Amino acid sequence: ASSVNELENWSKWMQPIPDNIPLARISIPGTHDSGTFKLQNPIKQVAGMTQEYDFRYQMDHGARIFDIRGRLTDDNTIVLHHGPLYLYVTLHEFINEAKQFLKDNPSETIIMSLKKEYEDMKGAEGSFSSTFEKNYFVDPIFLKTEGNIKLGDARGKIVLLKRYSGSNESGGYNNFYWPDNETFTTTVNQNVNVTVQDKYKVNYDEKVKSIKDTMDETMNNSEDLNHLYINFTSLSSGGTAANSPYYYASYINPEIANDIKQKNPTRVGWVIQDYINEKWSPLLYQEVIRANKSLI
Amino acid sequence: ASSVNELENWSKWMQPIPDNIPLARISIPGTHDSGTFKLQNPIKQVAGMTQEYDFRYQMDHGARIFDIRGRLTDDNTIVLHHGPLYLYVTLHEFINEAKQFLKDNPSETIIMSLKKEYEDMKGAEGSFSSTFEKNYFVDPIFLKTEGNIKLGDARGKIVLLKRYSGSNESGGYNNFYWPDNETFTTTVNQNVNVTVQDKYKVNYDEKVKSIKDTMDETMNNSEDLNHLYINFTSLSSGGTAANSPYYYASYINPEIANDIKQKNPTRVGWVIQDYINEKWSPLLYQEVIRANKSLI
Repeated sequence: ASSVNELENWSKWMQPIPDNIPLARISIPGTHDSGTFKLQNPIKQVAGMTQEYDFRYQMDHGARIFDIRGRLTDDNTIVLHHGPLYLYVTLHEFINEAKQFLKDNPSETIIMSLKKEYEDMKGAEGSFSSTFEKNYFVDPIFLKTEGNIKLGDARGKIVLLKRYSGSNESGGYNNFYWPDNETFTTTVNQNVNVTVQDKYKVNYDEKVKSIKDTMDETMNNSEDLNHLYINFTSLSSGGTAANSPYYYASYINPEIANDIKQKNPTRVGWVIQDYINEKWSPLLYQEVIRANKSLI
Repeated sequence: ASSVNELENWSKWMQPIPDNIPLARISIPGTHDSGTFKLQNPIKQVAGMTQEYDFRYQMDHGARIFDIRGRLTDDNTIVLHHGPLYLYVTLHEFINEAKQFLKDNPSETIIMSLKKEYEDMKGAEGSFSSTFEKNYFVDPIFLKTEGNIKLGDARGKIVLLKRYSGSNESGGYNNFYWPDNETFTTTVNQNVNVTVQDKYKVNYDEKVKSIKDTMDETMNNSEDLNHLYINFTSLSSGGTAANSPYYYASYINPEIANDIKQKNPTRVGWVIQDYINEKWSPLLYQEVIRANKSLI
């Protein structure tokens, strides 16, 4: 477990990385609106979908960060949504997929971002936060320690990245200030600061520039292990009249993947993208994983 | 006009083809809903568009067939539409672009399919057909002869492919039976039979199969100079909610282009596609043009 060649095994690429390395330092691929794969097929006539394949496909391709959007039902469960629409995927469904993947590849960790996507259904016993933490988070698969989480402690576990308020249970990355459609910097834990580029609805040119600017900042601070960088390459300029996410991703994915490959960086951050598949070249998630050669 | 190498010049690829060859026999690339390029950029937030670039770009990339959809205005002019949507492009605009292209590349011909896209605006002097023929068609740039039109008579002219009824002037291809969302066969003139694959809203798998079936048939009737084959690779399956033409084209264009390249046929027909650009490999229109190597 000490060969850069091991990074080529997309199901176990975190294996060769030293356990003392903070997850924040690792360049990690992620999927934006991860659970939208069941309604993505154009025949479904549903807009806003961002993935063609399921969670296991995403994980087997190298993704370790998942952007989960949930809604509390009146049955005390959390289901996945995209705005007001139910995605026909549940939170338990995602967790089970992550569990199996971790069982098959115990060298890896799964980072789960959880955000309240839609108002709770009327008649729900508790709140979104209380229901999640009490019925889901309590599961031992979820790492309950915090700080600048190290890969060593995360292996075989799901590390929560809170994007919901009202948390009362310790574990993962605390919820932090997340302004809308901006590139911002704030604090996360006592020993972790973060910079996020999440301009999800700006024009194409400003988006590519923003992705590159944030990657530049990431590289210029490559060995600052206490600074977290999250870079969303996903874009949806417009409302719904135009299901533009795929169009933009078809250009952005290859462009950014190529930019990374050409710069041969030592760190690119946590790159969250739309449409993980094998259609474009180079493959963004693969180039992101390869940027970890410096850590081997 | 002696080397197949000349087919590589997208702006003058018809130059090396013998003048006696009927246009129907030539394998010709075309663009579906050609004039939707001004509203295609996602920033315009308009669904259903099919081309990213203007007419000259399309022509400079090898397209010689243009799918023009017009509507008669109260000012007695014909403007381009997509259903009830104004495309901000006029018929005169297209004609002038074709005129300049033909002036710069006199070896080529431009085939203009013209369809009445939306009911006339109340208050118009005459009808769509009468207005078109009186204010546009009378121009000498439009070839006025018929029959199984030969490339020789078409060079330097615009050849009309009527998709509207009521025509009262000679020239180009006569309007013919065009059923909705089907693969059909009929007659244009007493000198030309026609087979058209235009299943614009069928599942993806049936679409690809239909394209290939019609293409195989074309190959099997490669020497039938009296049979015209029009094959639309464009697909928009799904309500307006899911602006999927680009999604489908991103898969279909490369898939069909590869199919042609591997089969190296002697004829593939008039292949009308969505999104002519330089993004995919192989390039469909390019392979369609190269299928004329045996005619040289």
